[PDB]
Amino acid sequence: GSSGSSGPQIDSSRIRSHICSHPGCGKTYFKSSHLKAHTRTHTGEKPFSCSWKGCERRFARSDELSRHRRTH
Ligand SMILES: [Zn+2]
Ligand SMILES: [Zn+2]
Repeated sequence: GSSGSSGPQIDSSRIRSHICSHPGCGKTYFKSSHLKAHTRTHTGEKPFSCSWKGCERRFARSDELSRHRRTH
């Protein structure tokens, strides 16, 4: 038997050495450091967090944050 795990075809031509250890992810980065910053999204509930004066509102997706930090 077999299944369809193809997924999205969204990608950008760029240099990427440090490969993500986590399986399936399939995400590599050039900046040896980037990786470290990436894993963050894997560990924990939400990597991004507003942390404003009196907001205390976090988010999982990036765009979500930026879109939320617009009304502030
Ligand atoms: Zn990953
Ligand atoms: Zn906020």
